[PDB]
Amino acid sequence: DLRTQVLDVPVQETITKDNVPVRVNAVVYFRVVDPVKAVTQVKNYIMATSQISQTTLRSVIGQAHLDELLSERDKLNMQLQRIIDEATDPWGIKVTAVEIKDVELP
Amino acid sequence: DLRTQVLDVPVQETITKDNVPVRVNAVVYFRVVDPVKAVTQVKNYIMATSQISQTTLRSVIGQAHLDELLSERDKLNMQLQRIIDEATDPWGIKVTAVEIKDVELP
Ligand code: NA
Ligand code: NA
Repeated sequence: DLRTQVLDVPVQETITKDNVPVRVNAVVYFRVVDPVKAVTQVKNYIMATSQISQTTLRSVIGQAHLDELLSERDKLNMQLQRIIDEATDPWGIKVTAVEIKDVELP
Repeated sequence: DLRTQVLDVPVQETITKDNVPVRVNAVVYFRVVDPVKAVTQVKNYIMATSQISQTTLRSVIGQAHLDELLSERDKLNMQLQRIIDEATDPWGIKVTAVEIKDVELP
């Protein structure tokens, strides 16, 4: 938990598959595990992790039905965690978990 | 617009009719129109208007399907405006409009 850092993914405004406008944010739980890769492979591993979290969130939710936002939160969180983890690995970072927090309907 | 005061209705956590948890807030647009009633009929006409806005919001949304939150926002706003206006009248206040702002799904 000590080296497990909390990242607040800035809010993402997109539309679901079934044409529903959603404002979504999330917390990323990530650990620095290869210092040499974190410091060599990218300029800034925090904001590198932030950027790809925002791009991924936008896409995963764009690719989602509203009913999945209601019923299948856990499944969506696993998709976010899978993808962001794959992304952060070249930078020596493990993503422990991803949790969608708020979901606003404007 | 000068005497039309903006009131931020504090967030209301409830469930829709079709069993959906919702966090909802709104702006109330209200005008003081009978000063004698505003000052006689109640201790504090702002917080009187706030309280009844929160109670009403909770009920109108409890009495709503999620699909009405998506599709029929305007209709829900008219219900809120009708009811809160009726409520504020004994206190010499006209409610110009009510607009649900944010709708969070926890
Ligand atoms: Na990773
Ligand atoms: Na009124």
